[PDB]
Order: sequence, then C-alpha cells, then structure tokens
Amino acid sequence: SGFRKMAFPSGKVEGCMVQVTCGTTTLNGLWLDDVVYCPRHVICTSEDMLNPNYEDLLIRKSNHNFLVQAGNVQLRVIGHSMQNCVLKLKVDTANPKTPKYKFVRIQPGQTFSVLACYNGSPSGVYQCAMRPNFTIKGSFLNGSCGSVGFNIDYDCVSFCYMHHYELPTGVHAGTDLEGNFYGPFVDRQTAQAAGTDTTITVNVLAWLYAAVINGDRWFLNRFTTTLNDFNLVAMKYNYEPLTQDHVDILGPLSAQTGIAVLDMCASLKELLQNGMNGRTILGSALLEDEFTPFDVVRQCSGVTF
Amino acid sequence: SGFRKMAFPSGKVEGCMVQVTCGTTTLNGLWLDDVVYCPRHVICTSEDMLNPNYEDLLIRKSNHNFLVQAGNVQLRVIGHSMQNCVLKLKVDTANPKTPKYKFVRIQPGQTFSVLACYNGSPSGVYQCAMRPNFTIKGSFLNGSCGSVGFNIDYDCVSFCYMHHYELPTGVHAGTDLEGNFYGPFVDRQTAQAAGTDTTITVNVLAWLYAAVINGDRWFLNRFTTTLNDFNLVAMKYNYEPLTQDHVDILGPLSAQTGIAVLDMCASLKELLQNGMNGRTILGSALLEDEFTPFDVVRQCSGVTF
Ligand SMILES: *C(=N)[C@H](C[C@@H]1CCNC1=O)NC(=O)[C@@H]1[C@@H]2[C@H](CN1C(=O)[C@@H](NC(=O)C(F)(F)F)C(C)(C)C)C2(C)C
Ligand SMILES: *C(=N)[C@H](C[C@@H]1CCNC1=O)NC(=O)[C@@H]1[C@@H]2[C@H](CN1C(=O)[C@@H](NC(=O)C(F)(F)F)C(C)(C)C)C2(C)C
Repeated sequence: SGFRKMAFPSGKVEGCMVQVTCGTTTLNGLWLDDVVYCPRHVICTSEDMLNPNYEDLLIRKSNHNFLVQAGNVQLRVIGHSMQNCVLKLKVDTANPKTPKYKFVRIQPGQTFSVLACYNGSPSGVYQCAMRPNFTIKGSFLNGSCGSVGFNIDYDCVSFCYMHHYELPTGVHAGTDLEGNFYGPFVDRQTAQAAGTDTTITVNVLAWLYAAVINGDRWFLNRFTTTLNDFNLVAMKYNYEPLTQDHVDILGPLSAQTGIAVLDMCASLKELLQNGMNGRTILGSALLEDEFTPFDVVRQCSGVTF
Repeated sequence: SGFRKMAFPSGKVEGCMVQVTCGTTTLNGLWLDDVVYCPRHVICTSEDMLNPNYEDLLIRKSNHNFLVQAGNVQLRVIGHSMQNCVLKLKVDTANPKTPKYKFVRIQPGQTFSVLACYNGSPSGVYQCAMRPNFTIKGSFLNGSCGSVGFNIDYDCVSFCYMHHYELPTGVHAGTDLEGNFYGPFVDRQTAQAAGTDTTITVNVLAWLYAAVINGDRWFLNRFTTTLNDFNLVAMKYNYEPLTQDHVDILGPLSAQTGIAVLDMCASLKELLQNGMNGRTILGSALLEDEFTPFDVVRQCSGVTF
C-alpha cells in the first residue's frame, strides 16, 4: 500500500553529468559517448542574455574556451556545434559510464524524473509532468541549467528534457536533447507568457484508480455517464477533453479494479461539481494530475529496472 | 524557484542492492563490504509468519540455504548471524561499489530517501518522514522488504531505515540497520497499533519558510506571539510543542527571509484557528510537515553531493 510521488533511480544518469564553463558562466552538461550536450546560453555574459545573437557569440569561441569537467578530471573539447538551443561539444573521450539511451520528445501530460544538478554534481531527484502549456513545475536555482529529465525502460534511459528557463510565474521551460524548446519559449532574459494551463484529465482518473486500489473509495458513486456528458462538464472546469484513446489507455486500471472508465468519470464529475467537503484522497485535499496511468501501474504493481 | 518533494540521488545506494532468497521467499538485501543485511523474516514460510520463533527457524538453516544474488552474479555465503530483526550474511566478496557509509538511528520528524526495490533491483525513489509514532507513509508491495532509507552528506551515505512491515492502516514500519524497530512493532503477521500521530510543528514552520522564499506570502501577518502562547494553541490541534532547540534550528531560514520565528508562529496560529479557506500554499491545500529545516535549506539554496 501507499502511493507517493516516486522518481526513477538516478544512478545511470548521475554518471553522465558534467560541468561546463565558458568564460565566467558555469552550468551542467550531459556526457554521452564522446559528446557533451549543454544549453547554448553557457556562452553568454550577463549583458548578452537580455537579447543574444547566439551565432555571433559562438563565432567568437574556439574549443579551448570550453572547460568541461567530470569530477576532478578535465575533458579536452575537440569540436563544437550549435543544434537549435543546445551546444554539442565533441570530446576526446567516450564516457565509460554511458548507459543505453535515446532522445525522445515527450507529449504534454507525460511525466519524467528530473535530476537537478549544480556544477555538474547531482543535488536531488523529483517527478514532473509536462503541463498542457509545455511548462513544468520544477525546483531549479542558478546553475541548474543542463539538468535533464528522463524515463527508464528496463536498462534504457530516454532523455526527454533539458532545463533552460524559469518564467516570471516561477514555473519552468526547457528543450528536448536536440535543443528544440517545448512550448513557445526562447532562450532570452525577457518575460514570456505560457498558455492558460489545463488539468490533465486522464491523469486525474489514473490517480482516482490509485486511490481505489489503496482503499480510498468514498468518492465512488453508483451513477454513470457518457463520454460526451463528461466532456461537457470537463470543458467547464478547465479539464482536457477525454478521448477514446484515453479510455483505452486507462484499460489496465479499469481491469485491475473492475470499475469501468465511464463509471469513474461519473465519480470525477460529482467531485468537480461538489468539491471534496474537506475530505482527502491519498492524503491530498485536491485532485492530482501529475500521475500517468503507467505511473500508477508501475507503482501499484512494482515495475523494476 | 519551485519547491518539490525531492529525494537524494540514489546511485550510491543502487550499487549496494542485492536479492536474498531463502527457500521460496525472496526479498532485498544491502551489500556493504563483505556483509549483506536483510530482514530476518526471509527465513519464514507463510505459516511461520503468523507467530515465528526466529531463533528456532534460523537454527534449521545453513549458509547454502541463503541465495544471494547481485545482478546475474551469485555471492557465496560463508556465515550468518541474527542481530535483533536483521540477518547479517557474511559473503566471500566485498562489494566493490561500497560507498562511504554509516548506520544511524533517526529521530521522529526527520526525513530520508527510500529506494524501493524488488528482487534486488531498484524500482523508484521518494522522500519520507519518520512520524512521531514511528511509522512512515511509504509505497511498498510484496518483495519490498530489504529496501532501505538513507541520507547523504557529500559522499557519505547514512543508512537509517530498512523496510519490514505494513500496518493495517496501510502505513509502514521497519528497523535501523542494527535491526531494532522504530516504534512498538514486531515482525509477525498480526494487527499492530501505532500511537496517535502528531503533526511535526518545526517542519510546518520550515515549509512556511519555503513558501515565503517562493513568493507565497498571503498567510503572513504583522502580528507576533510568544512561544508559550503558540504552544497552547498547538496542543489543541495535536501539534508537537515547539522548543527553543526548534527555534534555533529554524535560525538559518529566519535569517534568509528576515522573518522572525515567532512572527511565523503567529501566521501558523491564524492558519490553524481559521483554516486555509480553500486557498493553497506551494500547491498544497493543507499544511505539510514532512520537510525539515535542512530539507528546505538544501533545496532553496542547492546543496550538491
Ligand atoms: C539556468 N541555469 C537558469 C535557470 C533559472 C535560474 C533561476 N531559476 C531557474 O530555473 N537559466 C536562466 O537563468 C535563464 C537564462 C537567462 C535568463 N534565464 C532565466 O531563467 C530568467 N528568466 C527570465 O528572464 C524571466 F523571468 F523573465 F522569465 C531568470 C530571471 C534568471 C529566472 C537565459 C539565457 C534565458
Ligand atoms: C516485505 N517484503 C513485506 C512488506 C509489505 C507487503 C505489503 N506491503 C508491505 O509493505 N512485509 C510483510 O509482508 C510483513 C512480513 C509478514 C507480514 N507482513 C506484513 O506487513 C503484513 N501486515 C500485517 O500482518 C498487518 F497488517 F496486520 F500489520 C501484511 C498483511 C502482509 C501486509 C511479516 C513477517 C511481518
């Protein structure tokens, strides 16, 4: 029993983390094979960041300007290129701790573990969701950029996120490992708006299923509803519309618990319309949308790596 | 910015995790130097667990009965002893990934990272608090026993917890690494009561400090109060009394924010007496007591390892 916000083991990823210094600026890099990936804004001074010309800034840099450190050991940079908002620094050494990995672009509503790092050293691990507006609600300070988000499939690390930017609202934006931002964001120190955010409806239902599994069943009603009837209510309370693809994804949880997806939608309707009456669900006084169906199955049946 | 439930990096600990099988029963062991630590109830069949005589059960066991596996590799057990509720299995090999470590007995209210494992393989990481009643609110299934809780100080792992037991209420109990339970618990399959739990008052204040740092300040009043005046209210709402040792521990957070500890106590009094009125603090609709002062400083100023 129990249900927590649980990150992947970070070991495989801790071994890829390096420090990248250019002039005065230091942040984190990801060392895979003979290549180090970091945010391109490492080349900036503080004045450049207000409106940088990254091409012109990079032109004024050679390989010896890039100090890459892995623990106490320096790596010799033998090449450099800019791919979108990331820098690829070729080094003379393949990382001997390179795990099996891939680069993926994650869809909104999916989750990942963040290994938050400073000076190329790991500080902490937590789980995030990519929000419908392509922000994340992270925990990041000066020096955190280059920190990555990832998923693990048995022994294969899917890197999906690298950290670049904190919005005025204190939420976060970054890129995939090819340097393409998630959302409308750019790497310049200026106030930038995120969308109106929505609630990830499929995740909420997954978490209701996690609650039932763990015995919290007070919210289960006898009533039912349609897909259409539910979505009309969902629109009202700023929830993602529920698709059939979503219903089918919730199938494992439906199957395990013996509560149809549409009956669970019935429960959520009542919850939205009546509130919680000061009661809790899995220790939460509000409705959590940062667990995928797979996160719930993984945790409530104990998938390992 | 941002503030999340953040565990230590788990790499150092992932390297110490092994699988221990006795007869039919399999759980996790902790492999440090030439010694493997696991819960003693690995020697039990399902019938024994209702009321085990651990001494008599262990007597009928020799070294070859203990299958210890580290990945695909078997370790030859050359000795065995029972220390309280843990089994120490001497093996022929020192773990080459043994980190600097210590064993500590943690105080109620303190936090730690759990690396939840099955079949000696890591599944995930989360943070827990030791509750005043010596239970933890974990996420644990069949096979999770042997999973450990730990803290990290630069490069030194303090192991403080090993998992044994889930109460009827779905919370959890276990031992230190010398096999002494936290709380009144025993390793037998019988319903066991935990204390009335209390709220860890020092942690709540630490988390209010985390909120202010992050810009949640709506709950700040310009009142202050005495220590005694606060404690009177605290007793009422089932909060731990606040001591001067507690005030002194909050000194760094007081210092960082420039809000006196007793002015913050003023805010918490009003919060307890009025409730939150549907408002949130760091995304939470209730008051969180599972962050220590050190956890807040670690996160809101970026301590690494
Ligand atoms: C990477 N090390 C940081 C991550 C930041 C630091 C504070 N918390 C974080 O998550 N990246 C940056 O500092 C980037 C960097 C210049 C400005 N920047 C920002 O994140 C800034 N944001 C904005 O300008 C704002 F608020 F308007 F959106 C900052 C004020 C420093 C938080 C560049 C090149 C974009
Ligand atoms: C270790 N592998 C498990 C951890 C459990 C399994 C489900 N969730 C957990 O955290 N340990 C056990 O199964 C221990 C073990 C026998 C029984 N036991 C229990 O935790 C049981 N609890 C009780 O008897 C209860 F609820 F009354 F307190 C169980 C019902 C299986 C959850 C021994 C030797 C104590």
